Amino acid sequence: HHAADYVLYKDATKPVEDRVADLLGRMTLAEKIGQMTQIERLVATPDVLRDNFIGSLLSGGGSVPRKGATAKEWQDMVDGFQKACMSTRLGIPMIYGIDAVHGQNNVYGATIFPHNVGLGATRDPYLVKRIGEATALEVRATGIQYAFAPCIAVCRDPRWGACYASYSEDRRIVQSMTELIPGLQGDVPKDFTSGMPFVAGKNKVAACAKHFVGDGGTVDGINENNTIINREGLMNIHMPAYKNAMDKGVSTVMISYSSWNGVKMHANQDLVTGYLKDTLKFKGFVISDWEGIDRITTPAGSDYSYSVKASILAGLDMIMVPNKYQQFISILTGHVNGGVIPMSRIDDAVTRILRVKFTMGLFENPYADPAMAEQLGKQEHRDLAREAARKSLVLLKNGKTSTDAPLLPLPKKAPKILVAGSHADNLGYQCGGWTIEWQGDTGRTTVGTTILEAVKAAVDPSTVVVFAENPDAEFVKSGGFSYAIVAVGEHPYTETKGDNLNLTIPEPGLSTVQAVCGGVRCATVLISGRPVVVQPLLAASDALVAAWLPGSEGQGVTDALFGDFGFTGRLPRTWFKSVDQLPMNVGDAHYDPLFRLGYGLTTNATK
Ligand SMILES: *[C@@H]1O[C@H](CO)[C@@H](O)[C@H](O)[C@H]1NC(C)=O
Ligand SMILES: *[C@@H]1O[C@H](CO)[C@@H](O)[C@H](O)[C@H]1NC(C)=O
Ligand SMILES: *[C@@H]1O[C@H](CO)[C@@H](O)[C@H](O)[C@H]1NC(C)=O
Repeated sequence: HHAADYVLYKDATKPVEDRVADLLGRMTLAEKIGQMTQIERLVATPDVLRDNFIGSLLSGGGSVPRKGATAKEWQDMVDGFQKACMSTRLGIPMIYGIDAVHGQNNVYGATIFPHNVGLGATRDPYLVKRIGEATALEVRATGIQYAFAPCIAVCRDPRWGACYASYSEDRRIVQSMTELIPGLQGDVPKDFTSGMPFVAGKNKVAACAKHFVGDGGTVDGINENNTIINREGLMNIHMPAYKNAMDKGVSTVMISYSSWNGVKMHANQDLVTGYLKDTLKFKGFVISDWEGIDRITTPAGSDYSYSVKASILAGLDMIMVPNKYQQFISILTGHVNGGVIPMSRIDDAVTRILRVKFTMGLFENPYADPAMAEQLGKQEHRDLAREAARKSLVLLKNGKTSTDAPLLPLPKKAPKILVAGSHADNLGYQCGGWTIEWQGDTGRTTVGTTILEAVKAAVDPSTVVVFAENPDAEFVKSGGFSYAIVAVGEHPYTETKGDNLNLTIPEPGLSTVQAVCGGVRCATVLISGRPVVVQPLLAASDALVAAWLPGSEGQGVTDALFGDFGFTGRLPRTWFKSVDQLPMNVGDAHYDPLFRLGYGLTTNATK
């Protein structure tokens, strides 16, 4: 169609399948294998990207151009890399991915949304769609096209270090929350074939349903471990939300480190090719997790030639290497040259990778849009995160006896009040893992509002607000306080670091609560990624709120504490009496919860 130097795959008006086919048929083996390779920005240079025809880059947690980098520094870094890829013979743009799992959370100044567990407590799929929408804008503000989200694991044992990344122990809740997909990507057209990949354009990002499959069902919630359950249980609990993801056009799927009945997901041909591709008809690309193929073996990385063969024959399209690309590429090249991996397998992986790229508009907008930079931490997004924070809170107790005046909502006008606790004035702690660093961090790590700051923002100008991190019982008794707000709970963690068999919060926590509540009426705010041993904290407290990991917008906490809105959150998980009961899920054997799934007390808005 026209000028003599015309190349079909470069023609923006052509159908995606035709462009895919036209480009694929021009490619060398090297160009093909390069598309299947995703590398860390830490090992990328212009020469490496060109010489190896690299298909994709990522930032792992905390992999940033520098601390405190602006939206525009992110764009320039991404464009720098894109420039190199666009200079190859074929000029295939790379796609850059990142873990934007509660906002664009590696980035300084990015809005930080509550983690998924508290989103589950909202029972509000449309709220979650708006979060996907705002997250898309803030990822594009940094010039990135692909978010590794949503995690649609169904956590069945809160001892799991990634339990907070699961919306619920109940698959129906997880299914409903797959509305993050068309928020991140855009709504699919009414026509739309299930399993097709979709992204609306340059103001959206490709999403990723992860981690396929049963990552939530591991023995004793050990991370990356074995999920032991018959096919029926797998299909009834852990598989369903994958189909909702197919119907909403999720562009990519990430495979689990975990195994199903002793079989590593990263080597599972039956599930990856047989079920996901051949039965659900998924047509986007399938991506490994980080060194996912290495971990097929024991020890990890002890037979990488086998890691490559088994993962690629299982049906994975793109490998998150992410460091040793030369080895990955060499080994995959040798296996193809030797006839051990047929060309049809390579061609299918590349068809799928290219189909996502063409579909999302990546050949038409390979470069960042500088006018999107101001989306980062936009106040409208913060307002949305604040709403989400507030709706996620679950009120577990509001008064020690049925006859006490209920403590909450607290009055904004009082002569003198106490705010106390390790978590009352610690932004890092209220955000939890995957914020700025991989493991999260402590203190003022980004822009936001701590519980202390939110309290001072909320109260009457005549209310004197006293902060004390760990006050003793005397200080409280002598302080002339009207009430206290005390915030305690878990430290930040992610995945294996967070596997925890005792689920009891660190001290000083309980002791501060006892000291405070022994002197004056107290509202205890529990910051956690999951249910934790809570009876002693309940016994001390007049009122107690499960706030999960509410993110950067602490005024969501105080919006409810002070009665601007009623509490509406409901437990998206079972609250256990003791860890010895675990695992224990709604519908189970002898199901004996402290608070059942769906439990939450309510209040009404003041005035
Ligand atoms: C699960 O964890 C145990 C205990 O650390 C380990 O020996 C075993 O290899 C793991 N099983 C997996 C990953 O399938
Ligand atoms: C609970 O387990 C965590 C990590 O698994 C550990 O840091 C903490 O000290 C433990 N508490 C106990 C054994 O009381
Ligand atoms: C909260 O609203 C409901 C319905 O209007 C009512 O049952 C309850 O008594 C209300 N108010 C308070 C202060 O508890």
